[PDB]
Amino acid sequence: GPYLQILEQPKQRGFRFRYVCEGPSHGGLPGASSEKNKKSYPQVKICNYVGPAKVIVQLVTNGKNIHLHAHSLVGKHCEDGVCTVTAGPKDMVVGFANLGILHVTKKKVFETLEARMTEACIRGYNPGLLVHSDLAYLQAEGGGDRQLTDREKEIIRQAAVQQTKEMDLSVVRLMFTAFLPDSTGSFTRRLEPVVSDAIYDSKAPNASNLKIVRMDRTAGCVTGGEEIYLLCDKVQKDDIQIRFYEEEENGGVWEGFGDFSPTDVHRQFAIVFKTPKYKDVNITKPASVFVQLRRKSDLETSEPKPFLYYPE
Amino acid sequence: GPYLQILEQPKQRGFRFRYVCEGPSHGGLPGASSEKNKKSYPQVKICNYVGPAKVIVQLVTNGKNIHLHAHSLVGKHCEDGVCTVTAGPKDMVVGFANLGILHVTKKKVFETLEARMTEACIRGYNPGLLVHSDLAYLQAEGGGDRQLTDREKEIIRQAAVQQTKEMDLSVVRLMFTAFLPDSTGSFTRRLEPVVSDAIYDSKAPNASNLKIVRMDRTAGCVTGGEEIYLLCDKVQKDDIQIRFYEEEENGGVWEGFGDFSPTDVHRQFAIVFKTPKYKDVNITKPASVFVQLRRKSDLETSEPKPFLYYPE
DNA sequence: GGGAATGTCC
DNA sequence: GGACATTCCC
DNA sequence: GGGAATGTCC
DNA sequence: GGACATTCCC
Repeated sequence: GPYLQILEQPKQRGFRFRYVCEGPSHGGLPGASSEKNKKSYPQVKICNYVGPAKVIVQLVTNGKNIHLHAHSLVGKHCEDGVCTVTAGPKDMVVGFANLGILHVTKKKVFETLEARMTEACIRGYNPGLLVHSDLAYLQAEGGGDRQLTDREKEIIRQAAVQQTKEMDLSVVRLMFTAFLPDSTGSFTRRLEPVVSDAIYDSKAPNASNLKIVRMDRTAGCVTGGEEIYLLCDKVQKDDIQIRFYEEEENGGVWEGFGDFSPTDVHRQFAIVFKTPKYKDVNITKPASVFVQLRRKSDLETSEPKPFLYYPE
Repeated sequence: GPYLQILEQPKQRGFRFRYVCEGPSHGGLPGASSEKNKKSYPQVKICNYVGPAKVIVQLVTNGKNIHLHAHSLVGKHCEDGVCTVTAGPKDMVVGFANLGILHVTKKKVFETLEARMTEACIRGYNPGLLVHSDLAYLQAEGGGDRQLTDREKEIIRQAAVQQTKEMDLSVVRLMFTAFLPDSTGSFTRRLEPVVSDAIYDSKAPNASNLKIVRMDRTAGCVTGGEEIYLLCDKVQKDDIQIRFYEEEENGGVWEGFGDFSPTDVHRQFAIVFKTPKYKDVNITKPASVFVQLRRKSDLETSEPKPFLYYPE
């Protein structure tokens, strides 16, 4: 039958979440294949159906139990953290440019989360699959402002207080639910939602852009063991490592690692390390390698900086 | 006439203000003579009176006025940010062990300040000195029964807005107010309040003690102009200099300055600078000097480090 | 984006 | 007490 | 918020 | 030695 697919995933990394105090106008969420010269944005497509329809986007959590997220989508076609776009009559590909992710503060998570649940229990933005599987009246179609019961209050409150402690504010996922026209019911044919790849906040320490601001020494002996002070952007003492490497024309690249313990990482912004030994202790002319920061957890690197090895 | 006297003042520096999240048991405010083994506490005494008396302690601002402070007092006999002790009926000296200072969130200064300034006008806590000079309705002592008008509550609001904007969350002062029994039996006779010395939050960036953690080069030539990388603790870029001092004959401390712009302060934790030229460039023996961090604002220093000036 | 003040956690 | 994550500000 | 380190009673 | 404050110090 008819279904909804993700044509272009959102870019997992390199985008920064913004707080309410940071305002908007900090750029739109880019697509997985976006570039500076040719910009690209997340895109879905309605399959096995043509004609008018609507697609709603909303942030969900990242764990196994897909739950609502306290952050919000902001920008064009965005209200109350939910982005709604009408799918064209001819073109079924729905793009989402100028999208923004509003980073809600830790304090405001619970009240924001409990609000989203009470909104989805009335609007019908997938009530059971997100709030809790205990709410019975997953029936939606609208029903107007609907109604509230003093049992649903307890259910919503407990779901919110539970999902608050289970929520990571550094990673969100887009969820696209498509709605097709009904028997003059405007739009209420709920297609199964499609969760996108996890989006990681650029401001998070384990996802920020690695960079080597400067280095104490740019040349050292092949025997290694040379103490160097490296000034860098924010790193995590237990997660960072310093890699020298050279790309051999043979095919296999050589890599060594500067030696340091988490104690040598000074206040997340500098590293004192001893250099490794070059693979050729008995070299004739100086060899030219590069050095870079690398995160153990996800192997992200930094712009390499040159380095020279000398004979004895 | 009976008065109140501060026997031992609170130690002005070294004590760190704590937030609610940091919990209790992070130490009480030590007296000025307390030490690592002999631990004293802030203590006062009601002179020219003997009998049951009630002493209260509040936090007040350090500015050109004595306004109520948004921070709170916590610990034994502390409730609602106010400390209350009962001295007597024979001993009129009373100390305050386990008396910590709770740092209020910036986002809760106004509502806290306004709530306390309104309580000061209802019972006449010198509202012309603690709240606003316009509210000079000193209904002190036997007050407690006054409903504020719609104009006085607006003076309280504007004072709360203004004092919030000018409140220094890094310095507080203890105010001790003594109460003696009246003709009935309960404590009503309010003696002169006494303001203590100013307590300075050690955690403030404008008062955190400087420290040189590491240096890449422990020596340098006398000609100066050598690039040295220095790892330090949290310092402010526009308010830091590196001083090489030599204590020679009859004092005469030779001072050289490390050359660096504020942009060379790497993220408040590192300085890349150039050594100055030594006093006598023509020496022939390594001349031991010391190097330290100096805060151009108040000229406080760190623990110095040795640094040898070798000739050529 | 880059940087720091502010609040949190150990 | 030391170190860091979080939030704010430019 | 962990470790250590006392000082209780048991 | 165990439980249980109580404190001190990162």
